[PDB]
Amino acid sequence: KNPKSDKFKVKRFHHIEFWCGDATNVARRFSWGLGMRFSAKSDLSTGNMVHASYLLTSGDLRFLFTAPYSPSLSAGEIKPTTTASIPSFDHGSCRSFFSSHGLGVRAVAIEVEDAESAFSISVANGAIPSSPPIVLNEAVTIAEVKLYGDVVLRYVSYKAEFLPGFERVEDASSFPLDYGIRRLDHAVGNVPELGPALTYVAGFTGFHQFAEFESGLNSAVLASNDEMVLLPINEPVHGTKRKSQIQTYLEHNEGAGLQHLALMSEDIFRTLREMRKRSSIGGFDFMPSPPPTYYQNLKKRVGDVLSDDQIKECEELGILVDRDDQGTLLQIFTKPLGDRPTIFIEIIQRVGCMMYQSGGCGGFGKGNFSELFKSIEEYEK
Amino acid sequence: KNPKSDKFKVKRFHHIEFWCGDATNVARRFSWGLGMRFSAKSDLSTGNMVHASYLLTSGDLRFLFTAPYSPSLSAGEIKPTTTASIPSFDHGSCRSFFSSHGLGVRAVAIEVEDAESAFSISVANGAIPSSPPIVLNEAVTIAEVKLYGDVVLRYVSYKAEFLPGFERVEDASSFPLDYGIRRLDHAVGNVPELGPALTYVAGFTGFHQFAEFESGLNSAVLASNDEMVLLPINEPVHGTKRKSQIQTYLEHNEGAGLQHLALMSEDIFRTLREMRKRSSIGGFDFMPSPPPTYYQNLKKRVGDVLSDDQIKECEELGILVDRDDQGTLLQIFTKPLGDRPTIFIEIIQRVGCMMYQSGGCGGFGKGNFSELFKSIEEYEK
Ligand SMILES: O=C1CCCC(O)=C1C(=O)c1ccc2c(c1)N(Cc1ccc(C(F)(F)F)cc1)C(=O)CS2
Ligand SMILES: O=C1CCCC(O)=C1C(=O)c1ccc2c(c1)N(Cc1ccc(C(F)(F)F)cc1)C(=O)CS2
Ligand SMILES: [Co+2]
Ligand SMILES: [Co+2]
Repeated sequence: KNPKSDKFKVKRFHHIEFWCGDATNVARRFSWGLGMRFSAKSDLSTGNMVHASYLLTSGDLRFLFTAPYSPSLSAGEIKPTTTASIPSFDHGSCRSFFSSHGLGVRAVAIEVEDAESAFSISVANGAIPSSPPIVLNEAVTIAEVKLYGDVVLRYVSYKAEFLPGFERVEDASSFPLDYGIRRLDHAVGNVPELGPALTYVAGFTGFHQFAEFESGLNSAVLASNDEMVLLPINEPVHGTKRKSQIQTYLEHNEGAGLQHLALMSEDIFRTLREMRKRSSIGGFDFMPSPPPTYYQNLKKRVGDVLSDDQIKECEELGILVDRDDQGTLLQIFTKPLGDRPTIFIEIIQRVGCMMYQSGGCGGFGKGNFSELFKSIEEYEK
Repeated sequence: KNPKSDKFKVKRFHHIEFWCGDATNVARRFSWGLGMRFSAKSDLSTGNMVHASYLLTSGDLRFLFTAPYSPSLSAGEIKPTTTASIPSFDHGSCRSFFSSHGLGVRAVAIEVEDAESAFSISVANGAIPSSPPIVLNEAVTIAEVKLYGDVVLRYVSYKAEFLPGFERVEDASSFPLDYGIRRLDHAVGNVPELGPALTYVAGFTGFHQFAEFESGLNSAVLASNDEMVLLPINEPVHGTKRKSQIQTYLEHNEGAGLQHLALMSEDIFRTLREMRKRSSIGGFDFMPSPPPTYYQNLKKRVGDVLSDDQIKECEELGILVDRDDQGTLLQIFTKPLGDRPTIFIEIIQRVGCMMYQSGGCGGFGKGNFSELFKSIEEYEK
């Protein structure tokens, strides 16, 4: 059931912004590890005396990396005279965020029809304001409300190239890397209490709960009208045999925040081949692969969707598979992206639900909790 | 002239430590960009609840990258019960350093015969103490005095594997990258006033001034007894036509600090081939190359040291060449390593002064100031 209750018109995920101590090194690491090209910049070379911001793209996926300069460079500015290209940026907020949480997502940005309206309607319906609507070069409007922890939900709307004040990156510095990643599928938050977090976010967005089908979590998913914006939220379950890794997240992150970004690939086999080639030469590492019993058990579960060779290809790459009532999911998870056991990345490709593919086809992999345990005990043998 | 006036026995450069906001991403970027292997770690997985520290090595060159965890992880510890492997580390100092300066060098570490003696003699001769001598596992002693700005000169001495509490990195995570870099040749600081900085450092070390042979700087070089530890220092020259980039450094860095690290290569052609292949895929960028007139003029200057093809190879890679009375220098410079126009890297190889090669053979390239200007005006033509 989908009541289509959005309180304002939402389009798609637009970008994800990381707050960094040094944007250059994080962006260069992520570019090589994920196959994303350098697409836009706003920094000293474009007249921005406030923050360094670098944009990576792969298909429609947009990762923004931002770090503050010395405040002394902009000490004479006021907001009316700012050289910052992102008017919501604040040196103190950024330093406090990074000192508190380490490297992580500050903003989950969605494109909307009218960011000013989205902001006003959100706040009228309980959203905590974070940055008011600001019109950039009479062309783009940006606004921000609190999502959870120190993560903001950012609204961007365009009258008609990322943001005014950003410059497209010279061809020489823009190597055309591409490992097949094409868009953000979903963005997941960890909170201490799922109930109040859901009530808050669904309260100000009108997002509805997305249909689903001992491991230390309870989760639910909020979705926009066409279910293309997907915001799962997890809470820890206490007193379990193994300590909840949602709780470990909350401790190491100093509270609620973004747990993982799931990136859709148009060819998850190619994406994982390319990412795994680079794991130990600057890229990303992956979680340990499931035992062979897991891939033996895939025959019974998805033998009508994947051939033997395609299943063997999943085994070679450590890819997980899940299925719900409408579709099939291929997924795999990275180790944490930085020093802390907090944020990680999921790579996903979905099979089925063709009408374009409908959002969330195959679910989010909750069936793999039981299938992994069963596989581990069976391989124990 | 070399008076050999060291006040304590100094051996070689031992390591350089960067203070980071996220050590993982900087280390992975540097590893790929410079061809350095992951060699040791001290972090949550080794029982360190205080800081994440990752060691990269190439030959004898050792780069350490360190970032603080949440203080809450170690809030019950005191110094007698610390789980930090580097006892001089302090969360507040590290966060303050990185917020003030951005990514940069905190420690220039030299191996000495007796770090406790080196510390005591240094302080008795004017050194400002930063961290007292601490004996680690009855095997290594570490001590720190202020060098310039917030950079410390770190003394390490071994009774007899980086530091106790560090673990060697698993083979799978340790890809054997190598682009030919073999050791730290020299480490250069920028200060507002060269005179007082030289008097201070030479005062507490006994290091002597190293023999040399409009551009915005005055510089001098301090050297140990065998001139293998080399510490140049620059000050800005004001009122020049082009603003001194020493002064730009001081402004963007919020004061004095480490300007560049010069890394000796055993094959600078191979090093530059490998680094330039990776510039736009996560590695380091290089300064713009000199005009062809510069390489035409190399015939007269070093035609007795390099063949035509070797000179042409220099031109293909943008390598600079200088010569003093004893030897010849090949050098090239990266663009800044991070967001701020502050720290950069030099790659160097020296030709001559064979007895082993004596330290500083060929100088530091000061002749390239005039040779570059002349080349630029001649190519203007
Ligand atoms: O989990 C949820 C809730 C719903 C919205 C969401 O998108 C997801 C996932 O993406 C997801 C689903 C199933 C699995 C999985 C991730 N993971 C990674 C992993 C390890 C550990 C823990 C934790 F310790 F926190 F419980 C959670 C996740 C696997 O390794 C195979 S099972
Ligand atoms: O400079 C010094 C002093 C002595 C100890 C030292 O090791 C060095 C060098 O390594 C060195 C020497 C000559 C050159 C050079 C670097 N560089 C980079 C560069 C650009 C700009 C400015 C500045 F703007 F600050 F003046 C300084 C340096 C070149 O590009 C070719 S000339
Ligand atoms: Co997921
Ligand atoms: Co130099």
